[PDB]
This record gives sequence, C-alpha cells and structure tokens, in this order.
Amino acid sequence: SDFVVIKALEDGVNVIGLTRGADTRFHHSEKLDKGEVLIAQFTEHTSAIKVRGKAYIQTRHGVIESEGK
Amino acid sequence: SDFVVIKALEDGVNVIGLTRGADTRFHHSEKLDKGEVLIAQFTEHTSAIKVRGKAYIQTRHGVIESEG
Amino acid sequence: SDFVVIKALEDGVNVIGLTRGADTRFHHSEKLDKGEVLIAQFTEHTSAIKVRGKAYIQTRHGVIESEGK
Amino acid sequence: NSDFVVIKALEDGVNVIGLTRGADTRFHHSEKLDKGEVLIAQFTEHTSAIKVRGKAYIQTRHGVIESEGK
Amino acid sequence: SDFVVIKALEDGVNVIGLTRGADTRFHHSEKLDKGEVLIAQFTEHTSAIKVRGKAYIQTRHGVIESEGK
Amino acid sequence: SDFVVIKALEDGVNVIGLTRGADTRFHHSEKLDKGEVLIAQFTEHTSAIKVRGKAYIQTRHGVIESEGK
Amino acid sequence: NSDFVVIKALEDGVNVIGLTRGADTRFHHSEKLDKGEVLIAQFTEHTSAIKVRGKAYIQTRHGVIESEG
Amino acid sequence: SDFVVIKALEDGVNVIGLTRGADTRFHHSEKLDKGEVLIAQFTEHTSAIKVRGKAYIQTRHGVIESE
Amino acid sequence: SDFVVIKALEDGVNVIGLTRGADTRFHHSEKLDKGEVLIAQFTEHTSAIKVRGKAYIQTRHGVIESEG
Amino acid sequence: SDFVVIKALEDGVNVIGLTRGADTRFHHSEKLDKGEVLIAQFTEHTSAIKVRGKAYIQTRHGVIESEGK
Amino acid sequence: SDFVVIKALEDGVNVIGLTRGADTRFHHSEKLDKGEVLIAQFTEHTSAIKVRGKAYIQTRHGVIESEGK
Ligand SMILES: N[C@@H](Cc1c[nH]c2ccccc12)C(=O)O
Ligand SMILES: N[C@@H](Cc1c[nH]c2ccccc12)C(=O)O
Ligand SMILES: N[C@@H](Cc1c[nH]c2ccccc12)C(=O)O
Ligand SMILES: N[C@@H](Cc1c[nH]c2ccccc12)C(=O)O
Ligand SMILES: N[C@@H](Cc1c[nH]c2ccccc12)C(=O)O
Ligand SMILES: N[C@@H](Cc1c[nH]c2ccccc12)C(=O)O
Ligand SMILES: N[C@@H](Cc1c[nH]c2ccccc12)C(=O)O
Ligand SMILES: N[C@@H](Cc1c[nH]c2ccccc12)C(=O)O
Ligand SMILES: N[C@@H](Cc1c[nH]c2ccccc12)C(=O)O
Ligand SMILES: N[C@@H](Cc1c[nH]c2ccccc12)C(=O)O
Ligand SMILES: N[C@@H](Cc1c[nH]c2ccccc12)C(=O)O
Ligand SMILES: N[C@@H](Cc1c[nH]c2ccccc12)C(=O)O
Repeated sequence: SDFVVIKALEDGVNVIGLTRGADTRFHHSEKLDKGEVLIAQFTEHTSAIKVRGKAYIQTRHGVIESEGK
Repeated sequence: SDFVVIKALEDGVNVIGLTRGADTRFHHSEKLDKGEVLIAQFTEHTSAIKVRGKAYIQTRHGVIESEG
Repeated sequence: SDFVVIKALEDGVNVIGLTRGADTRFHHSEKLDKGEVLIAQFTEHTSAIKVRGKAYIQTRHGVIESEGK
Repeated sequence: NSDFVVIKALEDGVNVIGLTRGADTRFHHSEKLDKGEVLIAQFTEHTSAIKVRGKAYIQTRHGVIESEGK
Repeated sequence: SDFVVIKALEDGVNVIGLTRGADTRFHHSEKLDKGEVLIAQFTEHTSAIKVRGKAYIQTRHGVIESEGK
Repeated sequence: SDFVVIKALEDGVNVIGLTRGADTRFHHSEKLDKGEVLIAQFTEHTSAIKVRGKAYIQTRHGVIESEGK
Repeated sequence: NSDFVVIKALEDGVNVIGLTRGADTRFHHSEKLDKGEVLIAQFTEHTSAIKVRGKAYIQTRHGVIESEG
Repeated sequence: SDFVVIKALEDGVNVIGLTRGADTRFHHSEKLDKGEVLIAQFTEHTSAIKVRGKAYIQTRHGVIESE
Repeated sequence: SDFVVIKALEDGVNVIGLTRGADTRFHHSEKLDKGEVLIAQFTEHTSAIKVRGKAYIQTRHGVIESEG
Repeated sequence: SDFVVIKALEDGVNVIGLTRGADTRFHHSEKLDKGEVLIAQFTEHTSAIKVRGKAYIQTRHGVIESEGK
Repeated sequence: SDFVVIKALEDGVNVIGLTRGADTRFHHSEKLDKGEVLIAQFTEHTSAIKVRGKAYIQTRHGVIESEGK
C-alpha cells in the first residue's frame, strides 16, 4: 500500500490518521519534534492522513510542504 | 488505491467525500485551514472527491489548483 | 480503478455519471461552480462520465478541455 | 480497471456508439455530444467496441486521433 | 484486453473479427465510412482482427496503415 | 495476451497459426492480399505464428520484415 | 513484497521505531543504531509506520530525506 | 508468456522446442526457409528453444543472430 | 520479494537478520570478510536487515555505504 | 518466468541446468556448436543455469560473456 | 523470483546458497572456474547467496564485483 514521508520542520508537527470506513474521525495523533521523520502507510484503519505544522512531505506524487497554524 | 494530496492555500477549504454506490451524496467534509495538507485515498466509501476553496492539489495526473 | 480530474472554468459545469450495465442512462449530475475541483473514479455504478460546460480535465491520457455552448 | 477513451466533440451531433460484447455485434447505445462536450468512456462487460461518427478529438492510451464526419 | 484504433481513410473500410477458438472464421464485419473511428478490443469472441481498405491504425506497437485495392 | 501486427506487402501472404499443446501442427492459414492488415493474438489454440510472404510485422520487440522467395 | 526504508545513522544513538499496525497505535520496537550502521526495514503485518529520531540519511522509493537530531 | 521472433536468413533454419519438465528432449523442430518469420511463445510444453542455422532473432533482451 | 546486495569493504562485517513478527530480535548474523558479497532477500523470517562494519550496499533505492 | 539467451562462440559450449529443490545437481547439459542460440527459461525443474565455454549471454540484467578454459 | 549472474574472474570461485527458513546454513556451494557463468535464482530453498572469490556479478541493482581473499 502507499506511504507518505513527513519530516518535521519545527516542533509539535501533528500527523493525524483518519478512520477508514463509513465514518470519519481521527483515531491517532503522532507528534513530531523538529528534524524527526515519520514514514506512514495507508492501512486497514487509516485511509486519510492530515499534517498540521511546518513539515516537508514526500509522496509518490512529489514533494509538498505544510505550513503551520 | 489512488490518493490525492490537497494543501489549503487559504482558511476554510473543504475536502468533500462523495459516497460510492448507486446513490451519490456527500458523506463527509474535511475542513482545512491555511497551510494544512490532507492526503486522502479513494476507498470502499469514497469514489469521488470534491475540493472547494483555494488549494494546491496533486494527483497521479499532475498538479491542479482549485480557486475559491 | 482510473479517475478523472475536472476543474470548472465557469459556473454551472455538470459532471454526469452514466450507468454501468446493459442499461445506459444518467444516474447523477454533479454541479461545479467556477474554480471547484472534482476527482472522480470509474466504479461499479459509473462506466462513463460526461462533462458539460467549460472545464479543464486531466486523465491518464493527458489534458483535454470541455467548452460550454 | 478496463481502458477508457476520451472523446471531445468538435461539432454538434457527434455520435459515440457502443457495440455489444459477445457473439453478436450491434449497437446498444448511442450517446450524442454537442460541440465542446467531453465523454470519457470505458470498455465494459456490455461494450467491447466504440465507434465515433462526426468531428471529434479522441484520446486513447495509443495517442490522439481525430474523427471527421460524413 | 488490448484494443486497436482504426480510422477509415476512404469509404467502405471493413474491420473484421475472427473467431476465438479451435475454429477460425469471420464472425462480424464492421463497415466504416471515411473519417469514422472505431476503437475495438480483443474479446472472448474475437482473437484476431483484419482490416481491409485504406485506414490509419494505432496499436500498442505503434502506427500502421492498411491500403485498399 | 500478446499480439502481432502483420501488413502484407504483396499478394497471398500467409499468416499461419500453430497449435498450442503437446502436438505442433498448422491449424489455420489466413491469406492476406497486398495492403491488408491482420492483428492477431496468441491464444488458447495458437502458441506460435509463422508468416510466409513479404510483410511488415510489428511485435512488442520491434519491427521485423518477412521476405518471400 | 512490501516497501522498505533504508536508514544510515549519521551519529550514535539513532532510534528507528516501529509503530503497530491496527486500530491501536503504539511503539512496539525501537532499534538503536550507532554511527555508520545501516538498517533496511520493511513495512510488515506488525509495522505500518516507522519513526526515525536522531541524525540519519534515509532512502525510500520517494527519494532521499534526512532526519536531524 | 514471453515469445521469441526468428527470421530465417537462409534456407533450412531449424527452430527447436525442448520439453518442459524433469526430462529434456526435442519435441518439435520447425523448419524455416529464407525470409520466413516465426513468432513462438514459451508454453506448457516448451521451456527452451534452440535455433540452428543463420537467423535474426529478437527477444525482450534485444537482438541476437545465430550463425 | 526485494533483496539487498552487501559487499564487505573490510573483514568481519556482520549482516544481521531481524525476526519477522510481533516480536523483534536478531535471529542470525552472517559474517563477511573483505571482498565477499552477500545477496540477501527479505523473507518469511527476516523483515529487517542490519549491516555493521564497512560495506558497500545496493538496494532498489540506490547505493549506501555503512561505516565502521 | 525469466529466460537467458546463450549464443555459442565456439563449438562444444555446455548449457547446464541445475535442479530446483533441496538438492542441487546437474540434470541436463545442452551442447551448443558455434553459432547456435539457446533461449532457456527458469522452470519448475531448473533454478540455476551454468554456462561452460565461450558464449555471448543476454539476460534481463544485460550482456555477459563466458570464456572457455 | 529474482536471479543473480555470476562470472568467475579466477579459478575456484564459490557461489554459496544459504537456506531459507528459521535456520541459516550453507546448503550448497557451486564452484566456478575462470570464465564460467552461473545464473542463479532465489528459490524455495535459497533466500541468500554468498560469493567468495573474484567475480563479476550482475543483479537488478547493477554490477558489483567480489574480490578474493
Ligand atoms: N472514512 C473515509 C475517510 C476518507 C478517505 N478519503 C476521503 C476523502 C474525502 C473525505 C473523507 C475521506 C473513507 O474511508 O472513505
Ligand atoms: N456514487 C457514484 C459516485 C461517482 C463516482 N464517479 C462519478 C462520476 C460521475 C458521477 C458520480 C460519480 C459512484 O460510486 O459511481
Ligand atoms: N451502460 C454502458 C455505458 C457505456 C460505457 N462505455 C460506453 C461506450 C459507448 C456507449 C455506452 C457505454 C456500459 O456499461 O457499457
Ligand atoms: N461482439 C464483438 C464486438 C467486437 C469487439 N472487437 C471486435 C473486432 C472486430 C469485430 C467485432 C468486434 C465482440 O465482443 O467480440
Ligand atoms: N481461432 C484462432 C484465431 C487466431 C488468433 N491468432 C491467430 C494467429 C494465426 C492464425 C489464427 C489465429 C485462435 O483463437 O487461435
Ligand atoms: N505445440 C507447441 C508449439 C510451440 C510453441 N513455441 C514453440 C517453440 C518451438 C517449437 C514449438 C513451439 C507448444 O505449444 O509448445
Ligand atoms: N495503527 C495505525 C498506524 C498508522 C499507520 N499510518 C498512520 C498514519 C497516521 C496515524 C497512524 C498511522 C494503522 O495501522 O493505521
Ligand atoms: N526440461 C528442462 C528444460 C530446460 C529449461 N531451461 C533449461 C536450462 C538448462 C537446461 C535445461 C533446461 C526444464 O523444463 O527445466
Ligand atoms: N518484528 C518486526 C521487525 C521490523 C520490521 N520493520 C521494522 C521497522 C521498525 C521496527 C521493527 C521492524 C516486524 O516484523 O514488524
Ligand atoms: N537446488 C538449489 C539450486 C540453486 C538455486 N539458486 C542457488 C544459489 C546458490 C546455490 C544453489 C542454488 C535451489 O533450488 O535452491
Ligand atoms: N534463513 C534466513 C536467511 C536470510 C535471508 N535474508 C537474510 C538476511 C539476514 C540474515 C539472514 C537472512 C531467511 O530465510 O530469512
Ligand atoms: N534453531 C532456531 C530456529 C528455529 C528452527 N526451527 C524453528 C521452529 C520454531 C521456532 C524457531 C525455529 C531456534 O531454535 O530458535
């Protein structure tokens, strides 16, 4: 299954997993401090990921940067 | 399944999931504020995605921008 | 399954689903206003899509533009 | 899933015709397009060949081709 | 399955379906007039396709042109 | 399944299908006259194809040309 | 046949953390790398996201990324 | 399944099919005269192909010529 | 399944297999002397590989070098 | 499965098939004379192939040449 | 499965198969003299291959060369 790379460019970046299925809510929030890298798959439980905070993001479609709050 | 990357370029962008199946209605609207990124798949429940508001969007077919 | 990206270049664009199966009819018309984007799959229920109105469209085969009357 | 064709009508009354899959061949559906309208259509359980009549711009996995009307 | 694109470059082009199976014969002859485009798959019933008449043909292997007479 | 494109460069080109299975014999010869095009698959019944006569041939491995005597 | 990440520690004490697959998300394992060591780790039935903490050079299918201490 | 293209550059080229399985023998030899093309798959019955005689051959790996 | 190529650039390189499953520990350490090459898959038993010592490594993602 | 192309550059080249399974022995040696070409698959019975003698070899990984004793 | 090409650049090269499974031991050592080429798969019985001696090696990842003691 696909995965997303997220590198925190500041402290407190929040990588939020949203529930697969008929209902949509977050099920997990993973906090990243500056410089930490999370490599996360889509899964049986996670069908959408949201990033809040300043982060450098790689996906199969190229690079994208989130900008915090 | 494929996924779409949506970066909100203003506050209040809405990423709306349309229901898979014989009926078509909005089942969920994810609101993004300026700068937030959402990476969303097509799924058993979502067969079409609508973006309303200013956003930078990446799919397998390239980049496209919605305008509010 | 494949998908189409449609960006409305004017108000009142219609993205119309045609029914899969021995019967062919419109089962849904999604109305888009200027600047809105719709990313739509082929599915069990939809085996052809028709765009009416001015829109920028991306498929696996590249870009194409529909023009309104 | 299956391949699809993009058809952009370059004049009014373009006619996209779906031919029956199976041992017999006849049209089962005719979808008329006005100028500027786009139809994106798959091959399916019911449609194993597609004919285009009228002036249109067509994209497939093999590239671009243009039909020209009678 | 794969498919062939055939554009008739004169009237009365024949796109002919040969039967899949232990026996080989024509099961259908589609007649195309000048300018008409046919996009045709290999199928359960059709394992070979013959083009007679002047036509521009695209397959996965590139372009080829039939010539009538 | 793969397919071969064959364009007859003279009259009476023969595209011959050889039987899939423990035995190897000709099961069908398709005659092409100059300018006709045959697009033929490998199948449940056909596991090798022989061309005799002058013809332009395209496969996944590129172009080749048969020559008659 | 899953995807994998390559992690080369650029300083002592780098942590490569596996997060559990499923409805529950927690760290299940932390592999400590010292400077110069390389770990090549797959996504698995038990690991659906990987966090890197500490200075490291990382390779995925999406290209290179660096974690910062 | 993959296939090989063989164009005979002289008369009497032999394309030979070797048996798949625990045993290896020739089950079929197809004779090609000059200019004839044979496009042949690997199969349930044929797991190796031998070309004897001068021929132009194309595979997924490129061109090669027998002598 | 993917595989890694490891060429020992000094004696005593260790290519270590980590156990697939809920639990994680090293189950094997293959020792390589200078100039030897090991080509190793991921497998039912091995879901992560650690290289310790100076080595030239090739994967589907390109080259990387471990250092002593 | 994949296959290897072997062209003998001298007489008496040997293409040897090693047995798939817990045991490893030669089960078949195909002798090639100069100029002959053998296109051989990996199979249920053959999991490794050894070439002895001067030959030009093509695989999916490129060209290699074996050199006679 | 993937395979490795090994060309011995000196006499006495050893291509060693390591056992697939919870235990890891050498099950077979194929000895190659100078110029011989071995093309070997990963298999049900072999999940890791070791090359000892001077040899030119091709894999899907490119060329690598082993150097003898
Ligand atoms: N629960 C929703 C989550 C989701 C995925 N993609 C989306 C796109 C838009 C809105 C919601 C979603 C689903 O699995 O379908
Ligand atoms: N319920 C529809 C939603 C949809 C997907 N793609 C479409 C294209 C046009 C109209 C509606 C749709 C379906 O699953 O088929
Ligand atoms: N109901 C038709 C719809 C359709 C798909 N592609 C077409 C092409 C031409 C005409 C109709 C169609 C079917 O599923 O086959
Ligand atoms: N009924 C025919 C339609 C068709 C598909 N491709 C063709 C090519 C030639 C002629 C007819 C066909 C079939 O399903 O086989
Ligand atoms: N009935 C034959 C038709 C055919 C397909 N490919 C061919 C090549 C040569 C001759 C005939 C054929 C078959 O299905 O096998
Ligand atoms: N009956 C043979 C036909 C064949 C296919 N490829 C070949 C190569 C050589 C000789 C014969 C063949 C088979 O199905 O296996
Ligand atoms: N337990 C979560 C772990 C996870 C994977 N990707 C994520 C993205 C965001 C948050 C959590 C996750 C799951 O398997 O789905
Ligand atoms: N009967 C042998 C034929 C064979 C295929 N590839 C080979 C390579 C070497 C020697 C023999 C073979 C097999 O199916 O395995
Ligand atoms: N036992 C773990 C080993 C592992 C694989 N990838 C990892 C990433 C991080 C930590 C541990 C691992 C597993 O199979 O899931
Ligand atoms: N019988 C061994 C043959 C083999 C394949 N690849 C190898 C690599 C090294 C040594 C032996 C082999 C196997 O099937 O596993
Ligand atoms: N018996 C081990 C062999 C192995 C494959 N890859 C490895 C990497 C490291 C150590 C051992 C291995 C296995 O099948 O898993
Ligand atoms: N010999 C090893 C690995 C092993 C072999 N057979 C096993 C069966 C089950 C668990 C582990 C093993 C050990 O005892 O750990």
